[PDB]
Amino acid sequence: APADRLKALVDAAVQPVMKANDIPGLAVAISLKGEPHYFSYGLASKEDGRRVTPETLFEIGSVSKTFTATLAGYALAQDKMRLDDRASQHWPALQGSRFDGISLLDLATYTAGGLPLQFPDSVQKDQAQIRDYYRQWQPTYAPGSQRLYSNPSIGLFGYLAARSLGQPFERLMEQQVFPALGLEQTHLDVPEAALAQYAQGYGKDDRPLRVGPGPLDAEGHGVKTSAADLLRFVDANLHPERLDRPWAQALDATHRGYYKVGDMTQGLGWEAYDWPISLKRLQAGNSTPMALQPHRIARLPAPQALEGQRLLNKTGSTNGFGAYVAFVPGRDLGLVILANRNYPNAERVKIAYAILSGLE
Ligand SMILES: *[B]([O])([O])[C]([C]N1[C]=C(C([O])=O)N=N1)[N]C(=O)[C]C1=[C][C]=[C]S1
Repeated sequence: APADRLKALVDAAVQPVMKANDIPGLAVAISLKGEPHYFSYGLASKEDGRRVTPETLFEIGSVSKTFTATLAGYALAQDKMRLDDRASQHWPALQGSRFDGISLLDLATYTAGGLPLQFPDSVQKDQAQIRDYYRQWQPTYAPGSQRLYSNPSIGLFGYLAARSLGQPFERLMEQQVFPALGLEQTHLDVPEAALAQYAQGYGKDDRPLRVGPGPLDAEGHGVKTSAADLLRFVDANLHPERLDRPWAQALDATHRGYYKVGDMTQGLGWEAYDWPISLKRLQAGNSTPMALQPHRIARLPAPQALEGQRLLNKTGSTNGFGAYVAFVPGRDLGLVILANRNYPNAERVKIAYAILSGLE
């Protein structure tokens, strides 16, 4: 039976990796030719024995950047900003700073000139500290030349997209983006009524961890969602034409590549590969050196449509959680893997590759 074959494929991909990485709980959701399939493993909380289900809420860390990119896509569709706008055109506090010379595209795609992975520890979640951090920041190298994966970079992109729409980022996401995408189990700030669904995270020590407040955390890494809601967002990405037209345009804006580093083409949020490609190459594109070191970009002469024979993906983590999303536009195939351990990207990609190769 096809259902027995699917469950055997997903079990064989997931179970050894959960054992090898001591993952307490893991949710898979698959979209295959317009039908969803769910597989749930292990414990949302080791302490209280709550099992993972497709409704369990996980922190998805940097997968949040695809939601940030979608809000920016909506600002672009509404003609409220353009990617070649200078960042200081959207925040007067930045006028006179080096953000006079940095584009929204540079911020979105991590090419502003060396904004670091994280805000420094000296910058708390405080509007004045964030403002002052950007006012004083000076590039290490020319804007537009080198990719250095960065929360302050795409965080400021999201913040400025929200300013272009005249409302706070968190409010726009809750009141406009999540409803437009049909997401009722997706949160920046989990309601008290929903906490029973919120999995516990387990740190590299095996200590308990849900994410603490940080500067521009909503824009960079703040989403909590279920495997079922995150697959609804994958299905929106696979079929933008099913949404009302402004939101279809917003999703299309996240499917445009601006430059290549190795095998990876960088979009807004999404990172793309040719498909098929080897597992080792997909792991290398999602490697620690790709995330932590600067890489010279190969700029495309015009944006490339991220569609057809391609895999679009994003990794995301917090101290206690590890998420991965991948989809293949030309095959109507999508995958979500949510776990309550920050386990290596390479292992997330190994599960995903086994499943996507077996769906074929
Ligand atoms: B994201 O998920 O890419 C982003 C950056 N990041 C850091 C790590 C890591 O150290 O393993 N993984 N991803 N996520 C965040 O900045 C949120 C946090 C990462 C660890 C604690 S908070």
